[PDB]
Amino acid sequence: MEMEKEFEQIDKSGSWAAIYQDIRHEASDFPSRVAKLPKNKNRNRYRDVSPFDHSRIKLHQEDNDYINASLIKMEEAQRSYILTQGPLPNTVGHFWEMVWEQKSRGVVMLNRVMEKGSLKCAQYWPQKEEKEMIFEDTNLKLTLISEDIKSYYTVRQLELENLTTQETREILHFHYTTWPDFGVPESPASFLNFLFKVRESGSLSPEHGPVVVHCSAGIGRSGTFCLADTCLLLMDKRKDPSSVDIKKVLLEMRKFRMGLIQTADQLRFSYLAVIEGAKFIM
Ligand SMILES: CCNC(=O)Oc1ccc(-c2csnn2)cc1
Repeated sequence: MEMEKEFEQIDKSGSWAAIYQDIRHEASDFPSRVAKLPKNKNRNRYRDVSPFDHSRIKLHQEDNDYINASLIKMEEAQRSYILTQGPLPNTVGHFWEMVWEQKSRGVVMLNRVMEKGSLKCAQYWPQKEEKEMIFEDTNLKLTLISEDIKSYYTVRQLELENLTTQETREILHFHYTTWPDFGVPESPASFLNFLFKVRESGSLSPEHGPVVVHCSAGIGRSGTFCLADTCLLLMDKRKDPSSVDIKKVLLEMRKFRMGLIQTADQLRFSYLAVIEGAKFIM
């Protein structure tokens, strides 16, 4: 069923809450035993948001390989994403170890460091060129190269150095700075514009490791970003763009990380984004 007609039918019937609970009921339940070990308590931001064992990213170290991060592998779309929590004071070094080890080109940040008067993630990148950051626990150096501030997003060029080998790489930081503290954006216009700058950059392409995507918990805004990107790519690839079922794509993604899309408004917004996205190429 053409999702735009499906959309108007759910709006006129006011049934977003019912559709969203049906997704919650059908979603996969896999173990997260490593996340719950007592040694990992200060590596989790939220007690109820954990990576599954089967899809978790492992750090390359014998001491403790754990990070709150998941590999979402979309077979038909030929896209992979790493979805992770906003880094904590004691996991900023782990975060950058993961970017290095997975060969990522891009980091996508969908939150502000402070929202609703509380800290949603650590200040994990340098704010000035001449004040670089050293992560002693993982042996990495991070330098700000340039910053481009726009009305709805900021792009940063960063240099990550593995101090063990003196190898360096360029990382691109895509920071969506205008998601409102409550609810979802009135239009998906700027969020859809933001996605195409990340793509534009090469950060989502198969010559690189998977993009790292985060918000505060790494399931709500982060889930909206990957769901919109995958649905748009499938509508390009297939003979019948109307065969793309957003609810079925979301349940496929929930095989790899729990809780993706946190509210009926984020669902409605995700539908809105693809519908309005499919339409702008016409
Ligand atoms: C209000 C919508 N228009 C807008 O602001 O920007 C864009 C940019 C790109 C796409 C796209 C290409 S392939 N799937 N979606 C959609 C919208």
